[PDB]
Amino acid sequence: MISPERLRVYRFFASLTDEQLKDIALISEEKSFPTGSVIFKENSKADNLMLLLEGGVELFYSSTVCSVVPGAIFGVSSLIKPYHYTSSARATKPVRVVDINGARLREMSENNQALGQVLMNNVAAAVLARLH
Amino acid sequence: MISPERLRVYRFFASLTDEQLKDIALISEEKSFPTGSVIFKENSKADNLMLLLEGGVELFYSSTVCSVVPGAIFGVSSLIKPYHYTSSARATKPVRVVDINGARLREMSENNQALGQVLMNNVAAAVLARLH
Repeated sequence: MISPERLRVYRFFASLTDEQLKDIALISEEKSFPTGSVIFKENSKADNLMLLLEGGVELFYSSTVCSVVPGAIFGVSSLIKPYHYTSSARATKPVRVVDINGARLREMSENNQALGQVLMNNVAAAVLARLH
Repeated sequence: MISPERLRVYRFFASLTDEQLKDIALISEEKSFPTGSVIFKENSKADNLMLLLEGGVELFYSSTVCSVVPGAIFGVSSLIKPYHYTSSARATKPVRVVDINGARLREMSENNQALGQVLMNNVAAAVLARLH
């Protein structure tokens, strides 16, 4: 699915080495969700990190927490202990995402200090940017 | 200043080992700021990570971005590349903080993979919690 020079245009991925992008692409898949679908649920194991390519996502409690627009990541608890979603996510328009295997990212972060450092930095930057 | 069993009651520090807390205490100092003081400025090198002990802080552009209450951290770009404050901070009431040397945290993060991992996780969790 994921043809990873395309990933570089997005902030979260723009700083990664070529090998790192190929590696992340291998564990990623393009996915679509229809308007109103619940993409993931609060309290579930965070096994998917997503990059929004098209459409709109609301992070909410089943009160809205946050609205996501294309180019931004969500499912960030896939890389933040204790790795359970702190909110649910739903599509507010037809949605396409890059769906990244969070269990794999966690392994790779543990075994590859360099990738672990950049991923955590970038997650932190992404969540910081939600209030800007 | 910082008598570091006291640090454990706060979320950011509660998970650290005893050695890690002693180490962070060594590079920390209790500081006070009066109402209306600008604690740090947008675009400055992020050389101070702060834990709010008492009072109130507004993160703003010179529009408000975020309000901080006791028990929460701010100055998070001290650990997020490229390490420049993304907003200014001002006291909205009389403020006391734990002021942590960000340059030292960065060194320690680089030289001690274990501390680096926990600090980045905890920074990410802290910024995530701002929308909850």
